[PDB]
Amino acid sequence: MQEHYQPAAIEPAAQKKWDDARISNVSEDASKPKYYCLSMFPYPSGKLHMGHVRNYTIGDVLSRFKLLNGFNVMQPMGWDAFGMPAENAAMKNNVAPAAWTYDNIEYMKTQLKSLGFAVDWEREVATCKPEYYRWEQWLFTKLFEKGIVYRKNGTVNWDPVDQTVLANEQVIDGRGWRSGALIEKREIPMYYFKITDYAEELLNDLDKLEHWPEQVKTMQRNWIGKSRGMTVRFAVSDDSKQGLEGDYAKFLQVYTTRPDTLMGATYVAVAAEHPLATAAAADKPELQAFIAECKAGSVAEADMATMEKKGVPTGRYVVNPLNGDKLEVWIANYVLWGYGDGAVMAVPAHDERDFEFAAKYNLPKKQVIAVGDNAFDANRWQEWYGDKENGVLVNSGDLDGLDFQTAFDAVAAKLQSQGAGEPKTQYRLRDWGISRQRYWGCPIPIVHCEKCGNVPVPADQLPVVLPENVVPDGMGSPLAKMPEFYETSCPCCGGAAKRETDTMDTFIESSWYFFRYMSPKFSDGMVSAESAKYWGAVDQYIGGIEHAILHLLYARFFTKLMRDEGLVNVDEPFERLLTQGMVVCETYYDWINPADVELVVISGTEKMSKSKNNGVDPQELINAYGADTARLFMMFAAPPEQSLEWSDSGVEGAHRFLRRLWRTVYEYLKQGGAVKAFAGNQDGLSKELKDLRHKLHSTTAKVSDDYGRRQQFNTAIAAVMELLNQYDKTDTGSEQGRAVAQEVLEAAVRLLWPIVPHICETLWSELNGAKLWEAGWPTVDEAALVKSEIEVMVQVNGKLRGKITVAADASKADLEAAALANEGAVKFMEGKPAKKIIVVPGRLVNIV
Ligand SMILES: Nc1ncnc2c1ncn2[C@@H]1O[C@H](COP(=O)(O)OP(=O)(O)OP(=O)(O)O)[C@@H](O)[C@H]1O
Ligand SMILES: Nc1ncnc2c1ncn2[C@@H]1O[C@H](COP(=O)(O)OP(=O)(O)OP(=O)(O)O)[C@@H](O)[C@H]1O
Ligand SMILES: [Mg+2]
Ligand SMILES: [Zn+2]
Repeated sequence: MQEHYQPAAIEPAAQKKWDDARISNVSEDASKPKYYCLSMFPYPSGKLHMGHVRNYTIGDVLSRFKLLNGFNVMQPMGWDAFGMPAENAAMKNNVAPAAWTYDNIEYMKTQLKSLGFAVDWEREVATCKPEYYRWEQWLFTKLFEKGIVYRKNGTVNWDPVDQTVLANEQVIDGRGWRSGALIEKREIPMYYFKITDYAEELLNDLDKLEHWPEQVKTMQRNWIGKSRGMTVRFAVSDDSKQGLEGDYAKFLQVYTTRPDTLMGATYVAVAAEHPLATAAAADKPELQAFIAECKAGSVAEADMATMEKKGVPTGRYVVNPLNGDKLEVWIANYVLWGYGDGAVMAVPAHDERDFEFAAKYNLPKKQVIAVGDNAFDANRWQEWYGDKENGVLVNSGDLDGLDFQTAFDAVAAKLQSQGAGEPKTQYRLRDWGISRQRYWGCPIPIVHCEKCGNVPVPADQLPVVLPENVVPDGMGSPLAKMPEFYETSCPCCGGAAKRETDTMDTFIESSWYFFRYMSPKFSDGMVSAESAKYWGAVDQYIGGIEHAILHLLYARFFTKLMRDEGLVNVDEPFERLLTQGMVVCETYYDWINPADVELVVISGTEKMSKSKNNGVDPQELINAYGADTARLFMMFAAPPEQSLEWSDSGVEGAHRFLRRLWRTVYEYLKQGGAVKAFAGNQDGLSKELKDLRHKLHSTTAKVSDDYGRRQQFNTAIAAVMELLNQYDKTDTGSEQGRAVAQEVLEAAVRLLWPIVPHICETLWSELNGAKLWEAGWPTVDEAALVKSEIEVMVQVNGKLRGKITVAADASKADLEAAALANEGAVKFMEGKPAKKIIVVPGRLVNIV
């Protein structure tokens, strides 16, 4: 063993040893319990940064822990390769997105290999290969014929100068980002997943996820946005039907989640696109001006809550079906056409939005709910006005005295009897729009034939291959300008036809990649039945909380779709979620990387990302310090969920601890070479050695619980540091001394192998000839945790009457119980009671 830690030498050697042993290349091996640990796969940026290092070290720590415990661990890696960044790089450098992607992939892969992750590279996938995306094309065609995927007109942001559809992210203040021209809203045919059909399942199955963070479930529930409410019809008055056609002539239908307050309705509001708004504005130019100002606004909720709520009265009137009141209709900019009925009732006494609306326009407020003796101020909004759990109805006829749920059900039966309403469930969830007017994505397997309609490509003809010899320009999809791509024959009649030129939402690739990892060379289906049966679901998923919504929702949706097609047999893809805090670092700029700088403006610490260029290249850190220093620093600097600050001092600390670990083992074996680790009965060991073994086996139980239950790796490292501290203060020079030292060192390097496997692998080989992964995770010797018994003097009225042997963990009540039963106290207390029993732990007990 060389004297000095040399990571540049030992880290490649260790990586080659694990590779030749194929410990990370796994099969569906029934002889071993499976563990599937997945980290969210990366987009091929070109270069990884410390955030990716942190995410993937965390996944590798968990994988290696389960490995050492005997599990058949699958930890796969791959590339989320489709999307816009490659298209922007293509426009900049005049290269094909495919070429730019594969070059970024090869570089990032070597970056990952040099960090020493225990990754099954034989299961590697790149989502832009036809071998991958043919299967989401396949599932598209299968769902299309079931109607679960359908084609429908939807609205998009059209830029009339760049001649391209824009996302909302690139429409700033109503104009194009790179053009500034005023955007048109156009309706074009597009494809959708009918995800609303699965809303109840996506909501209820969250209860099955007993090991998910509660907030992630809460975010999923809020996004789906289920509500149980009431459809309520208000009859149109006799005088207010002019211009109304159809059902809109007879009643105004609204949706409310507070039907218990229907007696308190004072006005009603419709969306600017509602038929009643259109009829009233026929001769009112102010209503036309208002309608037009609403239609020229974002229904985006990011602007809806921060929007000033405005309305104008229509002069039209409807009748409340419960109390008979005639209420005026208002047009309001907050009523969204498309959600529910596009019309609402307003109860300003018990809904905050309605309260502010009615205050501005002096519209009436009628109290119908009371919470105790709380006083109702028509001019001041109190938070209990909207209390739904502790309230009771008021001014509501025969509904007086009921609580929310009882009133809800009474209104339900009342309205159904009068035919003016019924219970209804709504969801904020909309269907999932699939179509993108972009080149670098999965082609949509549809053919358009003027005879047969829009026809899916037969499975025998899949994939529809995306041509890779293409350099996008920024002025529209190249696919729609490539007749050699879109000109085809119809698969149903054989006539001349046109391929769909839109591509798929790149969320689709990451919605099932975790199943493809189970059998990524399988060419007869998305995933083989045998491999899906063996691997089941993902045991552990590690990735940022920013994806806790759409990505997770889509992945759970696809899981259920694939289950329904009989491809997998689980309801949920991810059993546990770990979402790691972001790594942050200072900024400089005109955005500059901090590596390029020496101690440009020096702005404020902020998350590492490509947008402000503050991403620190791990390759610089590995060249300077080694992979193990990188991994240790990230695992030690903070709990995984907490944010991590880049610190060169933190790197220096990690490296010097690795030297301390090296120095310890080398010094130990300089002083006499390897011996058999201490094992077995420890009676007869010196107090100092018994205490080091107590520290050792306490450290083992603590590290095991921090890896396996708490997932807090910083404290696990601190515990092993305390073990080494006690080791350093223990004389291990004797023959039993050396045996315990060997046992300590053999445990320490196994305990840290998940964090820093390169140094631990090399150190282990110098301590012990067995294979580290066969010796397995260190076990707890519980005999080593029993401290020694004490002798306690039993006194009666002060005079010593007996002695007792109690444990070193015995409470003051064990001492008191043991003292009263000692045969010396019994025959000197004279059957009298104890007026007081003074207990001094470890010394004596005295009964008074
Ligand atoms: N098209 C619409 N545009 C705007 N508001 C609407 C629309 N349809 C219904 N509403 C109003 O939204 C209210 C609540 O609907 P929503 O789906 O937001 O439930 P919620 O936020 O869970 O309810 P709550 O306010 O009790 O917490 C209904 O009472 C109704 O007054
Ligand atoms: N600064 C950071 N600190 C910690 N983890 C990070 C950081 N930046 C990214 N990650 C994590 O690294 C993983 C890769 O994220 P990234 O945004 O690069 O790609 P992605 O998940 O494929 O999505 P997209 O296609 O939008 O880029 C995620 O789990 C993310 O949470
Ligand atoms: Mg369960
Ligand atoms: Zn045809």
